[PDB]
Amino acid sequence: AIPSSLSINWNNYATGAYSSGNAASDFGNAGGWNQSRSYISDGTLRVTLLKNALSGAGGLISNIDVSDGTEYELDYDVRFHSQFDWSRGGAVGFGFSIGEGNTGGDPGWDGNGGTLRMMWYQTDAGRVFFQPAIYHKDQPGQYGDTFGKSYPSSGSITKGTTYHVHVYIKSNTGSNRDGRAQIIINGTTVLDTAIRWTTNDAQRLIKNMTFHTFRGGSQTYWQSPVDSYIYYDNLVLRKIRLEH
Ligand SMILES: O=C(O)[C@H]1O[C@@H](O[C@H]2[C@H](O)[C@H](O)[C@H](O[C@H]3[C@H](O)[C@H](O)[C@H](O[C@H]4[C@H](O)[C@H](O)[C@H](O)O[C@@H]4C(=O)O)O[C@@H]3C(=O)O)O[C@@H]2C(=O)O)[C@@H](O)[C@@H](O)[C@@H]1O
Ligand SMILES: [Ca+2]
Repeated sequence: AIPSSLSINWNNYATGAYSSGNAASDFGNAGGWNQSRSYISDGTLRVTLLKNALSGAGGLISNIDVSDGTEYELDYDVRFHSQFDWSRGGAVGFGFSIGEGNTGGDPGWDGNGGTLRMMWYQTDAGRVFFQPAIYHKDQPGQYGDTFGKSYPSSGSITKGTTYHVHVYIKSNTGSNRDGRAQIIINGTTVLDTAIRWTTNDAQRLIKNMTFHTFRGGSQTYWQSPVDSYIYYDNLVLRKIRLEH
C-alpha cells in the first residue's frame, strides 16, 4: 500500500518486539526499518537511540512512501523518556519529503527537492528545544534551515512530557514562494512560513513521510553513553490535495 492517509495507535500489540513486517502492515510500507530498535511499550511505539552512535548507525531512519500530493498534514504524540539524556540533540518525529527529498548535508539549492522535519537541540548554556530542520531551494546552509525558530521560544522542553505535533506542508509552483511549511506543538505555532520547496515542477510533489529518530549532528559530542528511548503514539496522516 502506498497510502494517502493513515491512523496508527499501536493499541493492538502486546508489549514487546515490533518488526519491520509490523511496520509495513501499519504504515502500508516503511523502508529502511531497523527492528532491533523498535518496540511496543504499553500501546506506544518506542524507538531506541543506541549509545556511542549517531544517525542511522544508532537510530531509526524510515521513509514511508505516500500517494503523491501537493498538500499534506500529519499529527502525532512524542514523549522523551523521563530520564532521557538530551545531549546535543538530534532528529525526532514524522515529517515530509518533496521531490528528491534532500536531507543530510545535501541542500536543495538545485530546486529539485526538500524535506520538512523536526529536531531537538541543546545550546551551550543548556536550553533544550524543538526546532525546524527544513531543506528547501533557499536554505542558507548545507544542512537544514531552522528559520531561527524554537519551541518553546523561551525556556526548555521537558523529559517525560507528551508533545502533540501537527505538521502541514504545501507544494509551491514554479519559482514562486507559494508553498507552505507549518509546525504546531501543543497548539503553539512554531513555524508557519511561505516557502519555495522547489523550482523544477517535475519534483514539486510531496512523495513520502519521514520517520527519522537519531542523535546528531556528526560530531562525537552529540552522542550519549546510554541507550535512550523516545515514545511515539497516535500517528494520523491525511492527504489534503493534489493540484497538478
Ligand atoms: O551545534 C553544533 O554543535 C554543530 O552543528 C553542526 O551542524 C549539524 C546540524 O546542526 C544538524 O544537526 C545536522 O544533522 C545532520 C547530520 O549531521 C547527518 O547528516 C544526519 O544524517 C542522516 C540523514 O538525515 C539522512 O536522512 C540519512 O538517511 O542518514 C544520514 C547519515 O547517516 O548521516 O542528518 C542531519 C540532517 O539531515 O541535517 O548535522 C550538522 C553537522 O555538522 O553534522 C555545525 O553547524 C557545527 O558547526 C556546530 O558546531
Ligand atoms: Ca497507543
